[PDB]
Amino acid sequence: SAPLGPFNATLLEQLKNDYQKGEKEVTRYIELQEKVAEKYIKMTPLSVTAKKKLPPSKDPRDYMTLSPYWWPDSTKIDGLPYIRKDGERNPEVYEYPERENANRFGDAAYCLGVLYYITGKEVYAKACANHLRTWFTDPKLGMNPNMTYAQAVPGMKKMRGSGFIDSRRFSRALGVAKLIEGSKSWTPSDKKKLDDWATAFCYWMENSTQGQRESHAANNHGLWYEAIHLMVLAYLDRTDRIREVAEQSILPKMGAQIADDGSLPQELKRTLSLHYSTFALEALMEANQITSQIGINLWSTPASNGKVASQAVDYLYPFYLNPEDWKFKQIKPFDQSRAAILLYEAGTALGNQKYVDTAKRIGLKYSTSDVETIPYLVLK
Amino acid sequence: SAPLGPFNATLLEQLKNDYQKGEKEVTRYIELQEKVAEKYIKMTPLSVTAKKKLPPSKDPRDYMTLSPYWWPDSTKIDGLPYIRKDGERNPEVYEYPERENANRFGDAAYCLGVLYYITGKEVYAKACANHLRTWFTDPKLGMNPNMTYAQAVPGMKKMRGSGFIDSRRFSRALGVAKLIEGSKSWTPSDKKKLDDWATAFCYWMENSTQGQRESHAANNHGLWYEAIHLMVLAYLDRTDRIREVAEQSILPKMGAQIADDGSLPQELKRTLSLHYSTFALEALMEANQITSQIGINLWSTPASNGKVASQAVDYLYPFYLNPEDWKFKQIKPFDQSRAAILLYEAGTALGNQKYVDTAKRIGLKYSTSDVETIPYLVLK
Ligand SMILES: O=C(O)C1=C[C@H](O)[C@H](O)[C@H](O[C@H]2[C@H](O)[C@H](O)[C@H](O[C@H]3[C@H](O)[C@H](O)[C@H](O)O[C@@H]3C(=O)O)O[C@@H]2C(=O)O)O1
Ligand SMILES: O=C(O)C1=C[C@H](O)[C@H](O)[C@H](O[C@H]2[C@H](O)[C@H](O)[C@H](O[C@H]3[C@H](O)[C@H](O)[C@H](O)O[C@@H]3C(=O)O)O[C@@H]2C(=O)O)O1
Repeated sequence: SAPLGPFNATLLEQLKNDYQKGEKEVTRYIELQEKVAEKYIKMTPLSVTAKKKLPPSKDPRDYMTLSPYWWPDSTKIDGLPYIRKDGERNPEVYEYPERENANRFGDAAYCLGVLYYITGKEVYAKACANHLRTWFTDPKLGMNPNMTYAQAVPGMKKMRGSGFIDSRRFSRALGVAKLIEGSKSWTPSDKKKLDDWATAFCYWMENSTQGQRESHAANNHGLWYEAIHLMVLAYLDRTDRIREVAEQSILPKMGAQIADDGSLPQELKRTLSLHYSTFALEALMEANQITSQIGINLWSTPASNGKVASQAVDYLYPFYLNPEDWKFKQIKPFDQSRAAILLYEAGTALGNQKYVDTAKRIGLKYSTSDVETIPYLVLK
Repeated sequence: SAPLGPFNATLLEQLKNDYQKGEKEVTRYIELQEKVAEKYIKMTPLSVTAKKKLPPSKDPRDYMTLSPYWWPDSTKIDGLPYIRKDGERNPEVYEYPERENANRFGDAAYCLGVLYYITGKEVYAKACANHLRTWFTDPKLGMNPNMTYAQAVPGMKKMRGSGFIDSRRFSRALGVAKLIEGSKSWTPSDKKKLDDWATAFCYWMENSTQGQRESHAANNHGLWYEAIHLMVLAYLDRTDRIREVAEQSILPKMGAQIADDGSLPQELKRTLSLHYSTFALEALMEANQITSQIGINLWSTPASNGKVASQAVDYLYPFYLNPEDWKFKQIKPFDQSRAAILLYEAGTALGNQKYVDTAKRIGLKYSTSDVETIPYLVLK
């Protein structure tokens, strides 16, 4: 049985079982994934300290990014304070190296850790561990366990927790570290350091004002906060807290954010409303991968008002079939393929075979290098 | 009379004459522009050599960018060859510093040169000259006079001239250097070096295979090629060639690109078809700013085939009133404010009061720091 973590454990256990039996289709698929993963064996580990412009703490180990929809105001001599254009990414975001480097690290650690679980090859644990040590626990290169300066905004006077949603890029890699435990390359000292980092990160996100505020956000930020929260708690093996989070935070959030007709009105007021409805359900999808490993199905368990997450999928399904029929603001085209994994996840959790069939009809490319698609041979 | 250059010379002369007469409205506007321009006096001059990853020539003085719509192919192990997603800008473009640095230099040099022309204050010529020297003529920091590696694409086997369109961000700055001739800071030796650079760049764009190809492009690339061409030719005082380019290349190109209803079919097949319809006419607008300084009006002069550029403005005008009425693919919102200067330019050249009225109704923000709007107090 697969360790508790941020992945479809059923699909991952099935892939490993078939790989070890020498099942030909799976063996070839994993051999393709190994050719994809070679670049991560070669990759120099990234660090949040690889920036020149320091955060207000003067600590290069503090994560800092620009909130993506905030732009300099041309009518101000210094451009300050920045103003918001919902749905229009300011290219200035690429001036903060950790926005993309956290994504590159997360991909590399996720791919390598999953390949170690499937194949048992030490080379993948050794390379996974190298990325994990440098990003997380190194006393010089490792990130401080906080998101204080995530999605900062020039000129903004108030503190926000909005940037915490950036954590999902590296909290998935934190969770996969559970998969390399027991390797030779991941020592007891490595585990204790990362256990301590994860405990300090969990403390920060539960007790800092920014973490508290993000825990109560009325939209997909609150849903993603608990997805991240569950990844951290599952890394730390706190299964009682996972039950408590789902019952006391995730379910009440669903019950409030799903309307009677199954729409998500907080996402409907965005300029990318079909993307943000989908993104809210992707948060529930990642939360569910974890809750369902301990017996809780987030797709069909009702809130106290009887609302269920499947209602939100039902509402969106015809627009996954035909995005052009979407009737709310969507100022960039919607990528239909983001529905494939989502409809598969929800479909199998609900026994809804129309959803699974559509997940496969949409599908994913067999040879794609997108690391989140590794477990989904079933869609390829 | 203002020196020949890439600006509305009528508006620039009017601003200078009013400023010298102490007219209050103009004097206040220019004092705002002087506050805006302060950042450029302090800003450290940029150079194309400020890059890490070198181009295939191994020369940091070669300009190099990535063609913006080309992306790694995730179904290939190394992502190669890149594939095209029209209208979707790959954020990898920001890994090539001269993409945005050419923009920043172009803004800095344009603003300072225009302010030296209006105010006569030497401090603007001194700073303008500092930017010009470093970007263009410096024997270590100045760019080589070519665009061989502009908008290169990883894995593409053929040479393209498509990246030449990048030149417009610095060819306007080249044009404005004429405005600081006669200042104390811009010496005869300075002018001589920039004359030689511009002569070599003109040779490259006219005789290189890439320049030849871009000069033959049947869409807005061909229009921008000649607008840049006219800027280089005007800087070099080749008024006889300006006339020849207008009559033998620009007007025939414009006439071949306009369909019977005034639409631009080459731009209509783009995913950003309202933007590229406008971008094609913006090339003609900047070309006309120069030709009309020697008596050639590109908006009203018919081509050989009876087509005239006013017909294309006429087709687009209702969609400038209501961009939501646009019936062709436009996968990002169209910025209506780009119609302001365009309709003013075309309206004034055509004596079309309806166009000028809408230009002022749409308007530009009085306090904006966008350097391209400096001559347009009339719209603010
Ligand atoms: O929705 C997301 O997951 C998301 C991801 C991006 O990285 C940003 O974090 C972005 O955050 C949004 C946030 O979700 C809200 O829509 C918020 O809206 C508020 C505005 O910022 C203004 O303050 C407005 O007056 O009120 C809004 C509100 O509270 O509804 O904006 C942020 C943002 O763009 O920073 O979305
Ligand atoms: O239109 C522009 O000014 C423009 C600016 C961008 O920076 C790019 O240079 C982009 O160039 C376009 C170009 O205008 C054409 O649309 C071209 O189309 C060709 C495609 O690249 C393929 O080769 C296709 O098979 O044929 C197309 C054709 O010839 O119409 O694409 C480039 C580009 O995106 O590289 O536009």
